[PDB]
Amino acid sequence: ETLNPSARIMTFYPTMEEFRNFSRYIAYIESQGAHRAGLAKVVPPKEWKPRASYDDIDDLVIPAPIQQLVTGQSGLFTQYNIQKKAMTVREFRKIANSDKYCTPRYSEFEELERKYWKNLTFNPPIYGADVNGTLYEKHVDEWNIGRLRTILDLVEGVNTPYLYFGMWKTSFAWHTEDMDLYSINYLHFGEPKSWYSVPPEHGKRLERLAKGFFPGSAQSCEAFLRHKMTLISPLMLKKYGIPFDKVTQEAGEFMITFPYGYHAGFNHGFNCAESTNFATRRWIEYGKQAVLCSCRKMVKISMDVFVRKFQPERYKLWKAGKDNTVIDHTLPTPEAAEFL
Ligand SMILES: [Zn+2]
Ligand SMILES: [Zn+2]
Repeated sequence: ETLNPSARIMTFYPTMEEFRNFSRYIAYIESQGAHRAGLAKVVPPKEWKPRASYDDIDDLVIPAPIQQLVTGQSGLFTQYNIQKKAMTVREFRKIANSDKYCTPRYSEFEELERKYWKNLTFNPPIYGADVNGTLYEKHVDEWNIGRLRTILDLVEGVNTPYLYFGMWKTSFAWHTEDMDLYSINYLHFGEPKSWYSVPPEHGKRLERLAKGFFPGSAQSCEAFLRHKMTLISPLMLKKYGIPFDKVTQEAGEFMITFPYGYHAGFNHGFNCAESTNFATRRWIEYGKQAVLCSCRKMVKISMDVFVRKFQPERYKLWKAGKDNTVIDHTLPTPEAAEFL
């Protein structure tokens, strides 16, 4: 409650010594209340690089590029995907940097943000999303998205790294992570990626708003936002009193999403991001209480293993369906104890 009361997006600058232990740093940023915003930025030490050069990836295959068709008006939009045939990074880059798809000329972000919400339904861009793989070198032990060594490893999908090749106007709709997990996003290179976040304590208010605007979608599926098709502009969130914050992620910076932190955003132009999910001991309760997509046959993790290992006291009580536990969104992870 006292740590980060404003629930604003916090930016962190760890030293090389702070940065070497990933799981410890997550506990540290939570003791600082970063989780309250639902999104945090981590700028790594200048000496740190996950790869020496991004020169040898032209022939990397993007198995399923998606053309994003957006329909909507007055801040409310639905994004439909059209899967295209496999393309390489070289071909994707040519299309991203071409006169048809390149970033418009602008001065400040506010102008580019305006151009985004004004033009998101025109000239459908291509998103080189959900590419199985990593751009990290094998010797990189610090913050390796391919091997974070968190408690989520107990599961083995959701623990594997994904690549996202963006172009101007490519977007990610309002959503929380699968099983309401944490996510790590590293911007390898290229143009920025802008982000919007709703604090987890206000997450239910966003759902409430989304249900009112898409009632057909709300009846068919209780967790329709997990379809990742719903785009709601910041001006629409302001109109209906939803608290949110924005941040721009530049190349070489990490973004951390927290359990039940709703986020959306867009790519400024040609770029590449690496993403995976992870957990801490705080996530277990969110996983047990997560409202999952019913209509699609989706990412569902059996919580038994986590409850039997970290909550043995509550395991039989939870298996009977008696655990009436109410999640406190403001509370940091138990691992943060050393920083308090
Ligand atoms: Zn996400
Ligand atoms: Zn569904």
